[PDB]
Parts: sequence; structure tokens; C-alpha cells
Amino acid sequence: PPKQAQAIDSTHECHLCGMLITEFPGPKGELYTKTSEKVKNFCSTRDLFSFLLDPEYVHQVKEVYVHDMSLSPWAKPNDSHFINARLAWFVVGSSQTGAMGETIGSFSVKKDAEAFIEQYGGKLYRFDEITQAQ
Ligand SMILES: [Cu+]
Ligand SMILES: [Zn+2]
Repeated sequence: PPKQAQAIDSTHECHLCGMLITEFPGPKGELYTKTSEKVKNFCSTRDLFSFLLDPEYVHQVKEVYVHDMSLSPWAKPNDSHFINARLAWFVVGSSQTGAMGETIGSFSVKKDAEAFIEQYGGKLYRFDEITQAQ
């Protein structure tokens, strides 16, 4: 039984960097580790990937969720539309920023990610192709 994404409220702080999450724009992230039933919330897809690619945690991470920017506006992502990050399309290197500056756009629809790149630049990636280089 997969653990489910949860709403992010105004008091939630990023698991990596401690900043308040919902003040800032850009897709946010959540994930669970095998060891804890409490979801870990992140201020940005940037910090989500930084955490889950860290060798200390890479094997502990099970469920990973990101806002679907096919459905939610960039400035105010909506917690009703979390998608499975492992099946999403990602845009790295666009001009659009999140809570930590540069960030990773996340979409359910490949053509939406491609149109995003047409507008704002960047490159298209699947979950597995995102490494510590990016
Ligand atoms: Cu931050
Ligand atoms: Zn953060």
C-alpha cells in the first residue's frame, strides 16, 4: 500500500533547507523514507532531488511526489495535483525559478513539458535520467 501525498500547509518547512514551503513559487515535492511514516516536504523539486540522490538516503526513499505543472500554475501549485515523480517529465535548465533559484519543472504530459521548454528553455528528462550532474 503506497503512502499517499499530503497537503502542505503554511507552517511546513523544507526537509532539506528549512525554509517555509508554501510562500514560494514552483513545483514542490514530497517523499517517504522506508524508516518513517511521516512525509518529508520540500520547498522545490531542486531540494527534493538533492535529498533523494544523496548516498545517505538513496536507498531509503520509496514514494516520491511532485506537483503536476500541467494542471497547476507555477506561482501557486495546488496540493490536489501531486503526481508520481517516477513517471513524470522534468525540465532542467529553464529560466523559471523556484524557492531555491533554478529548479526542475515537473509535468504529467510530455507535450506540456516540451511547450514549457519552447517558452523558457531547458532540457527534457525522465526521473531516472536526473543525476547529481543536473
Ligand atoms: Cu530553501
Ligand atoms: Zn528547500
